[PDB]
Amino acid sequence: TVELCGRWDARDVAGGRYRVINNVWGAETAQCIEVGLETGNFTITRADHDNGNNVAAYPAIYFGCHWGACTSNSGLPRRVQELSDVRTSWTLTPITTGRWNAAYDIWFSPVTNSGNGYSGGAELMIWLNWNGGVMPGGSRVATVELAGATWEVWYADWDWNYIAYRRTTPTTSVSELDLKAFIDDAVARGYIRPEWYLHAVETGFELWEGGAGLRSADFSVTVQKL
Repeated sequence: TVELCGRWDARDVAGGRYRVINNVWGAETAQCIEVGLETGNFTITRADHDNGNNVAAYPAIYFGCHWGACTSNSGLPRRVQELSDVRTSWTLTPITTGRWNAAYDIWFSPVTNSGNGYSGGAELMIWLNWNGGVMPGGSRVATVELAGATWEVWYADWDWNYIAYRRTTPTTSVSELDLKAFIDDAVARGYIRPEWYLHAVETGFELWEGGAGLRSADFSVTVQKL
């Protein structure tokens, strides 16, 4: 394993299929993650965050293209209308202190270049676990049954459309979760357009305060085109 403490530190893992990023994008407080290079599994070993109501960091593992940095042979970006199946697995280890969530962050945009971000596109989050009273951005607009569970749907109209599906009860693992079910729901609500591109599928922990001890493991993403 290797411990990464740099603000924008990263490592390609699993033969280049995925990439792990320390990603302390919202603060200057220290954070380190210890990463297994073959699997991408990681534990947050240090997290000095105490950021109030703003997210301090999002250590994560991803498949696809994150702000122009793409993993090896992901097949992304690809238009939503050209996707037939999108599945993912993940196992998280929660802690009982701090303010954080365990959530997928999935990015879409109308164009193929993601170097300047996803303005005019959408951010689709799937919250599986959390602690400390944190809540998604925007407002709760519905509660829906999807992919075997029930989820609150939160929406915010920002620079990009923010959509967060928050499980009604927390969980610590998913196996071959049908991400297309969530994409289809967001398309039906008008939050994502079929002509937009899916750029990246990421999962990790948004941290507001603390976070040391959280562990990410068993990550996998597969995408099948029509």
